[PDB]
Amino acid sequence: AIEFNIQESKILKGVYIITPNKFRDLRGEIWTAFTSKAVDKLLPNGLKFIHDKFIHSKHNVIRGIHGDVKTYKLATCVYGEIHQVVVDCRKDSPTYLKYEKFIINQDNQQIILVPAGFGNAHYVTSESAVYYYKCAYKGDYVDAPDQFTYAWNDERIGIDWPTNSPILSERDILAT
Amino acid sequence: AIEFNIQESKILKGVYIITPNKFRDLRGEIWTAFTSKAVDKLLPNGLKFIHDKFIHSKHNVIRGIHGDVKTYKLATCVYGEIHQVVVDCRKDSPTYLKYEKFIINQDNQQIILVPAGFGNAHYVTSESAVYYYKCAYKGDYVDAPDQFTYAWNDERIGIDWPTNSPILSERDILATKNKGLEHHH
Ligand SMILES: Nc1nc2c(ncn2[C@@H]2O[C@H](COP(=O)(O)OP(=O)(O)O)[C@@H](O)[C@H]2O)c(=O)[nH]1
Ligand SMILES: Nc1nc2c(ncn2[C@@H]2O[C@H](COP(=O)(O)OP(=O)(O)O)[C@@H](O)[C@H]2O)c(=O)[nH]1
Ligand SMILES: [K+]
Ligand SMILES: [K+]
Ligand code: NA
Ligand code: NA
Repeated sequence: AIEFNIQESKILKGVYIITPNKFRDLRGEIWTAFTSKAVDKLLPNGLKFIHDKFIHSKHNVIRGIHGDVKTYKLATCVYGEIHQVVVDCRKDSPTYLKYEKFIINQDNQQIILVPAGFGNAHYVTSESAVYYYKCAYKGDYVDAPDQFTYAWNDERIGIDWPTNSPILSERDILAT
Repeated sequence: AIEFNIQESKILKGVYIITPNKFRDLRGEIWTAFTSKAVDKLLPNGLKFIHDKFIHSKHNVIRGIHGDVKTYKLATCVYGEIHQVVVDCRKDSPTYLKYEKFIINQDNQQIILVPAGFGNAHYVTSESAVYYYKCAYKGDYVDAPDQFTYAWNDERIGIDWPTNSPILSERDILATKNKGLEHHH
């Protein structure tokens, strides 16, 4: 009765769209975001998710676009609603700076596998949102200084965002 | 840097209280709940966390007291506020039916390692709460039918809950009428 629907992106090869089922009742809802048996097989040989992170952001925050050459991510929204965006940031890739966007909320609980070399970003449409992502990497976590950054509104990517004036960090402004 | 403070409980042998650091700014906060390196080492050799669950509950929900002899859990609240309760349900333990309570919210981001053979429960004080817990087990996941349930209001445990009138499932109500039969499989 714990189930996953696992579909590969039609737009970006190697991006996976994972949808869990849920048990809903008078108290709320219960669901499984991840099992090693269901999801780690999607990663390359020798790699498993080993790191769980939470981001709680206020309305009209954008975070991104962030990535590095080794870190795989599995991302969703576990409270509120986001626009989740994946960008192919591999400079050798024929689909370099193509993107895909997912509107994620409790009724659309897509979970996105973001490969290494892809950029990751989200926008908060709700009053606030809690972003959940898992990381898979060998050796050390790649912190912000060693990551690449693209501007949320880079004209090459041309993302359709629901904001014309987001709340950003200095990193994400420097990128613009 | 990503940091953890890890303390064993002073009350219940085997329970760990894990506290992350957070980066806070104008946008909100970022934090790490788990790394294999930091936390999987607290489990038995050969066992790792391999399952992630979310429970979103409305105000005044209780869930519990649920447990099984194989499954280790790592639990916190990632939105809202709960009263998280661990019960030692190991019948051999000197602290059998003793409990520890943690009020968990964004300013008190404790993450509780609940060992196999313990009972797990929580109550939602906020308008709603999102409960996050990881599971570590060999073999198949232990679903509701193969778990034990202790009554939320069992007077041998004597949990100080903030209400006498929580919202409960049929499973958690039925436990209040089967005290003494928690182990029946
Ligand atoms: N789809 C799905 N169903 C689940 C999951 N976890 C539990 N259930 C089902 O949800 C119901 C309640 O399970 P239980 O563990 O009693 O929930 P609790 O009372 O919140 O601990 C049972 O029917 C379970 O089979 C899950 O992760 N996914
Ligand atoms: N304590 C802690 N700091 C973090 C974590 N992740 C990122 N940071 C720090 O938070 C700040 C912003 O990081 P960045 O990756 O730009 O955050 P983003 O803008 O949300 O992607 C940087 O100083 C990071 O070192 C974490 O999990 N825990
Ligand atoms: K793998
Ligand atoms: K271990
Ligand atoms: Na694989
Ligand atoms: Na160990």
